[PDB]
Amino acid sequence: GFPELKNDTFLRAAWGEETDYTPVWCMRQAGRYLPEFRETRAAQDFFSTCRSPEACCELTLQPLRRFPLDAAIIFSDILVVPQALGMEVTMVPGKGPSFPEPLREEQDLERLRDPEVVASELGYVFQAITLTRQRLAGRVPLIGFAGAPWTLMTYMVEGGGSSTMAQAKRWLYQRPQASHQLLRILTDALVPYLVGQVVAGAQALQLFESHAGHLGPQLFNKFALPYIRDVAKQVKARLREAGLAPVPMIIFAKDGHFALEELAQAGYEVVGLDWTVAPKKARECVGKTVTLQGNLDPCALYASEEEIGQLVKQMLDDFGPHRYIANLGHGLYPDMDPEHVGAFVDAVHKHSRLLRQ
Amino acid sequence: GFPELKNDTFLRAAWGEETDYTPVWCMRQAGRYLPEFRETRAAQDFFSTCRSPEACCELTLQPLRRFPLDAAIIFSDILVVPQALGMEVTMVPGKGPSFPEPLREEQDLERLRDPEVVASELGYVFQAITLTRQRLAGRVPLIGFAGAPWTLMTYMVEGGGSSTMAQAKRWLYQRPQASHQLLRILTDALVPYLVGQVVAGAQALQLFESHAGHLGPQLFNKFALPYIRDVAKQVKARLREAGLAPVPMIIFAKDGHFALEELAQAGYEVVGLDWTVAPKKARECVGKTVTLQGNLDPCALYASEEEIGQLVKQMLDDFGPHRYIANLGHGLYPDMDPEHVGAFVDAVHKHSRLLRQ
Repeated sequence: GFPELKNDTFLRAAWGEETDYTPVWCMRQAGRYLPEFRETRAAQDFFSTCRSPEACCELTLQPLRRFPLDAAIIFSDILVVPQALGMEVTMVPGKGPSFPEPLREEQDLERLRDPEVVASELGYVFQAITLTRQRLAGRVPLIGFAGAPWTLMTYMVEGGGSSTMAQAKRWLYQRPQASHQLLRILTDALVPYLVGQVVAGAQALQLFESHAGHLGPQLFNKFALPYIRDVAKQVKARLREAGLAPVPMIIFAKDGHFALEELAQAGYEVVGLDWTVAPKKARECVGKTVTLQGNLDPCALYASEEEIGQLVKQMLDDFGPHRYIANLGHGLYPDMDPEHVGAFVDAVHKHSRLLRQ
Repeated sequence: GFPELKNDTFLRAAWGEETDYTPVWCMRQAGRYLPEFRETRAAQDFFSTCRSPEACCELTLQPLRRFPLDAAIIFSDILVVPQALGMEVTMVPGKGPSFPEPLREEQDLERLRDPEVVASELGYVFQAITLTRQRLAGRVPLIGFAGAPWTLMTYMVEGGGSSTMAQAKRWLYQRPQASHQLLRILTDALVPYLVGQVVAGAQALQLFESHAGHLGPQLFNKFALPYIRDVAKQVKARLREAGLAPVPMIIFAKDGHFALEELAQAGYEVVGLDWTVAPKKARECVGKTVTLQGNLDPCALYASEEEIGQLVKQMLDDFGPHRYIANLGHGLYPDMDPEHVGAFVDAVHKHSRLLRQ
């Protein structure tokens, strides 16, 4: 019941197919760097914005009116999941996200909802997705998303961001069983949520393991990787059983250089990269099968439009014209210039075509 | 004029020689995890502690009374250099280091001292070094240290820590010339400071590029690597001209997985590693010449003493018995248990001997 997709370059690249140019989108393309985003967000408090389908739809569409991006990503927040699990969150503008009552001991898991009921608590996200898919009218694909189990665990235990994740890693080392219990609750809530996002209209899904870097290989393979593999396996299985077509799935492990090899075998069509991994080395690590996404340093956007063009040209030369979706190595920062974001988008389109003809 | 060194295992490993066991030390071994450190530090404000030779000497010796560490590192702070350069710093316990008036525009470089006069401003550090070298009475080598140019630049421009280094990276992209000017001022101040540390008694030097990870390969090679190479070249040159023996130099680029290959050719005897780089991959990157230092996840110390022993055994199996100095992948955290630090030290000694016999 949705408009037929007109530009599917993003999906074709995600599946590994040859395309006429490299598709490009930007993490946080709906963000504070756009004045219109700030104005729309000023209408209510953060989570009240996430709960209004029209407001999410509007924020999602704003970057598309400025730039010819090849995908839209639904406006929402990864913290909606721990909130639907029963945790109270606050988004204080100066600080960032906060859980005044973080999980600290094993007994604290008792206050969480059964993960099976989370998707019903997240109906507002499904509404925003259906609405935006209708309003996009098939212009480009709509990407749905959620935080990965370990990363969500970090927010729940730390109560917000952290430079070391010492409290959450302390849980991995001192409370391994409780840790697995929590990661499994998170996985069991994420699967039906992600499946519901596709049922509502999402055409691709991205799992954000933004806090992967704090773990080295060993802890990552024990506590992050199994759940990352499970999410993809179970989402595809449920979509099949429901009669729907699976969608391409992207795993983004920020600062996860050490896990690229396992990630390329984790059941995701696309492996997203941060800007610290040289494209050619990433290609060696992942192989010739998966599609890579990324990975320009977001701060490169502070350089002139002309320099941005050169940096993009070099990035595309390293990735090559196959199995690649362009994006930054992390989300856009609040003080970046919309014109520089436009320069980024245009350079990818221009240089990827030159690189094929 | 100093006591002859009794245990030189650390220096022999640093130079790449075979030793009977693997020497081990810990970044922040003089730190808040020790109750005696907190008590000694409570006597005065942070920088007043750094300025008292006896207080620095005492803090340096405290961990050695608890554990048979193979090296001592002088108690000081990397921020003493920008302070001697003319910047006002404050060490507020709740927050951390702070420069209320950070460098933000190019003209702000005019308030800094000529780097040639910095070493005279840092005479108190030379005094603490001479004093501790005397009091150690040759028990183990004394390591001197400083922050690397890029990392010091980050504190000067950001005014403290940051999860993105967006202001400092904005300087790299928008003010490249001013950036090089500042990095060169920092290099020109670090060289005579590090040379003075050895003249005062330091037997090894470690340069802490703690904020390397925010840069990817390209920016790192343009702005961090040249100055890192220059520091080692010029320090060795000045020591030679002065009639002194150069000392082994360690370059520690935290989150610098992408630069290991260049770092191994940067003129340092030892390349320190964070815990995210698997030891075997680090060995492939650096080659068979340089000594590696590291790299246990500091949070591993939250595990039981018995688990710490196994994790250490595995770490040593990966590094192998040659060209290796054991250490954590970053400094000890304030809430770690001194007994677990002892367990770490003992496991390295025990397992490295088993691995040779």
